[PDB]
Amino acid sequence: KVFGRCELAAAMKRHGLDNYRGYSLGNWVCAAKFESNFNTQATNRNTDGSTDYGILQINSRWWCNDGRTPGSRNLCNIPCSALLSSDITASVNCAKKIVSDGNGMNAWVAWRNRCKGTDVQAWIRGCRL
Ligand SMILES: [Cl-]
Ligand SMILES: [Cl-]
Ligand SMILES: [Cl-]
Ligand SMILES: [Cl-]
Ligand code: NA
Ligand code: NA
Ligand code: NA
Ligand code: NA
Ligand code: NA
Ligand code: NA
Ligand code: NA
Ligand code: NA
Repeated sequence: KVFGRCELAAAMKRHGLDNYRGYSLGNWVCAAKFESNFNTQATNRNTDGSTDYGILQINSRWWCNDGRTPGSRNLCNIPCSALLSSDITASVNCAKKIVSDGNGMNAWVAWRNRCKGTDVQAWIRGCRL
């Protein structure tokens, strides 16, 4: 599923991401924008052999099982395929664990490089939430 901007913001809010660990909703929408362009089916292979899945491009190195990432963990206790669903529940729940891991949203390199310190509220501007 490719979400609309305001559509995703609403779903993320419904699932408790809005201000989770102090990160406003706009931060989450911005991260999703640059990670996946709002496409739940987005996948990308990493140089180390791990793969990133879903709207927030969650990495199989630590967070999910895909059966093809040697030496990895599955800390969210989910198949990485679950992160590609039209229903964002598994992505959100796993993202809450990742953002709690100590580096906050810096876990998402793209958030650090493209969202951090910017006017992230623009991402939820106009949305009925
Ligand atoms: Cl957009
Ligand atoms: Cl915001
Ligand atoms: Cl594996
Ligand atoms: Cl933080
Ligand atoms: Na689509
Ligand atoms: Na914070
Ligand atoms: Na993609
Ligand atoms: Na894909
Ligand atoms: Na992989
Ligand atoms: Na994801
Ligand atoms: Na997803
Ligand atoms: Na695994």
